[PDB]
Amino acid sequence: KIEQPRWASKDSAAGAASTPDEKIVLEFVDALTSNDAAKLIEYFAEDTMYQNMPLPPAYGRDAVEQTLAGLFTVVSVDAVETFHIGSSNGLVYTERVDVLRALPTGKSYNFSILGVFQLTEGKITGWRDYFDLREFEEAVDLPLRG
Ligand code: NA
Repeated sequence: KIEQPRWASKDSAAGAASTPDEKIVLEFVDALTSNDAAKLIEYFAEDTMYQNMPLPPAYGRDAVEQTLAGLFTVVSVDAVETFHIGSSNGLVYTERVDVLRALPTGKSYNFSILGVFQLTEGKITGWRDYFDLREFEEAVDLPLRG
């Protein structure tokens, strides 16, 4: 169970989302715990992009779907706590924690993430997450390509 950090602001809290794009993005990252690439790909536009910085990016719906599906066969996303959400110039930001459990070891990892999203007509045109990948290699049972 994760605690509220000292620097958490109430003015930008998750429960205070107040634009459509923010409400879509908060819904999306909460759906992460479904662990289901079929459900999740429906949120994306055909011309789109997804990257865990600075690993090789995925461009286009097929590549995004394939990479999501590959993640969910080696790792479970158990929790996603969003501390901040906000938006500006057509972009949306989430300051959050994701909890990943390695399916072959059962070990659990807390990742502190700051993510940026771009939407066109309610659909995801880009999604980049920033975090420390030091434990990411051990946590995902897949060769890092970068
Ligand atoms: Na707000």
